[PDB]
Amino acid sequence: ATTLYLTRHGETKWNVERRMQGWQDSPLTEKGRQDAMRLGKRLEAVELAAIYTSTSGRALETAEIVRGGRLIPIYQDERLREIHLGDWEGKTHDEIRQMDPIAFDHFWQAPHLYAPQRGERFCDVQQRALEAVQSIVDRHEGETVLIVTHGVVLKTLMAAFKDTPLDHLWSPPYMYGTSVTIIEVDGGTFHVAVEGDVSHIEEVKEV
Repeated sequence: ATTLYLTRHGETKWNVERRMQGWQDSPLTEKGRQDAMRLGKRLEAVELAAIYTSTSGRALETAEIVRGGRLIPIYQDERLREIHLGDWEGKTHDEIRQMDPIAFDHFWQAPHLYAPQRGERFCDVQQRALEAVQSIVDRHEGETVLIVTHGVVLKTLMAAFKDTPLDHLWSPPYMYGTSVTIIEVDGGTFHVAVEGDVSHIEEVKEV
């Protein structure tokens, strides 16, 4: 019996510039911080026992804003990091299309076919993300917690819960920054109660 709130890091500078981050990072924009604060207000009534985040700067920064001074510990776990994108990190979509067009097409169109020389495949991410989630549940029986992570991680997790194949990884809804997803874990089963809700966000950008 555990309730899991899942969200994505707020808008960063590279998000705006359409630059892939991966394990690299960039600071939250003004909009990002605003959205993260809007989320913190939305959860002010929710009794969070803890907050888990990836070790990425943007994830941690989002988590601090949401906590907003409240007495809640923040734990960092590498298994919650966004997918490792090697050579693509720091580069724009056009720059990447110039480098490896086929792999780039697969990334977005045929996830199951994505197989880089340097970097993780979607299945590597799904496996470590699910382990982290299970470890969190194991430590919070009867409690409610918040998990601040990333886009691909969130998508691999929804795919696992909804029992869908990775080839359909990029299925709707789009996981916007600071969006709210709620998972109810009961009887050893993950039930998706809410997915990608953005009721608290003013201007929604597909970034």
